[PDB]
Amino acid sequence: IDFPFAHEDVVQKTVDDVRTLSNMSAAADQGVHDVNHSSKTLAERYKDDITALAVLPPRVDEFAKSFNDILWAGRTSATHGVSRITDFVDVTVVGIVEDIKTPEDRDEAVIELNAIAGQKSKPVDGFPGATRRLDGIWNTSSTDAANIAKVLAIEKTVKELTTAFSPAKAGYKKVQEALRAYASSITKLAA
Amino acid sequence: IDFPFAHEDVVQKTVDDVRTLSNMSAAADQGVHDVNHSSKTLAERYKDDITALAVLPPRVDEFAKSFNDILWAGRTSATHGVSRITDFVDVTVVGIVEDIKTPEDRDEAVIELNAIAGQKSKPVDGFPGATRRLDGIWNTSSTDAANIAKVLAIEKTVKELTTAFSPAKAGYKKVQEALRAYASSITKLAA
Ligand code: NA
Ligand code: NA
Repeated sequence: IDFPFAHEDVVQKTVDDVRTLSNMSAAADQGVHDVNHSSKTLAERYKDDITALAVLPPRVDEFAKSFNDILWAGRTSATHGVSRITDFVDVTVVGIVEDIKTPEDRDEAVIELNAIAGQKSKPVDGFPGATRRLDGIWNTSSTDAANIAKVLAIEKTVKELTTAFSPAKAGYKKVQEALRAYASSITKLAA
Repeated sequence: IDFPFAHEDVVQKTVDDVRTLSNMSAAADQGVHDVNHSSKTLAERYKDDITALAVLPPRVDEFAKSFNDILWAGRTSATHGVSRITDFVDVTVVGIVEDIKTPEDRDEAVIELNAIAGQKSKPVDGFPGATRRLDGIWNTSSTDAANIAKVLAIEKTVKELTTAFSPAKAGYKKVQEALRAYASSITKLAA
């Protein structure tokens, strides 16, 4: 029963991944706006004499807005990533799997981990960088849920489960905060 | 009988006009290519991760090529401007009006000045800066031709004409060389 985020080396690699995804989005968005700004200033610089230069900024602006939508599609996937980790770690694992009592309780536990492992993610169209690193994190949860759920079918196994998953929690919260900061940053980009 | 290019102040204002037209074309073309270059490098910088960024350079490139055509339409008008001055000053004035002999000769002179005054210019679509400064020079010839042609209908008037137009010749050649250099520069821009 390995938990990829129970190891500090994996957690850092994953936090970097998200940082890299956040920073890239910032850099690229600026790059697009600098191009867009530069385009506008140029047409303004020769607006009296060169009338055709006005045709360009609108073309660069229509793209800039398409680009912003993709960046916000990325944000949306990141927030669902934050939600997902809360539902796995806090609602399911700590809420149910650590507080297991009755058949009717674990009836929730093993199912609720199954519903989690069965969930998939909308990819970010035109942003395969975001799709790849986000799916990688989404799927760590799916795999950890599955593993945990297979290791039922009691009270002995649960104390081992709790103890074994414990090192993963700080890992998960580390990754959740990275995603949460990436999602926050996107909202602030247009400023 | 004033000749606008017989005065050193007007000739300079006109040479500047053309210089301003040459330099602007250079500056703006570079401005468009810098934007275009910057657009391409940006998509290259994030080609693995951000697939949608590739949509932009093609849009900026289609414009860049439209822009080059306008700059070359400007060149074409400038070269016709050079040709025009040669036909007025060197072929007509010095070729015919200074060498006037017979009725059949001046039959050419007054007509040939009339055909000149009757010629008009194709404007440079999307480049009203170029249209304005080029038409201004085109029309100085048209007006000077007309004036000269009205001041027939002999051998007395011709020596006054010759002498009076003389200060204009250096003016014209000054303007022709400016236009000739502007036309030359355009051919070299894409490099
Ligand atoms: Na894990
Ligand atoms: Na003149």
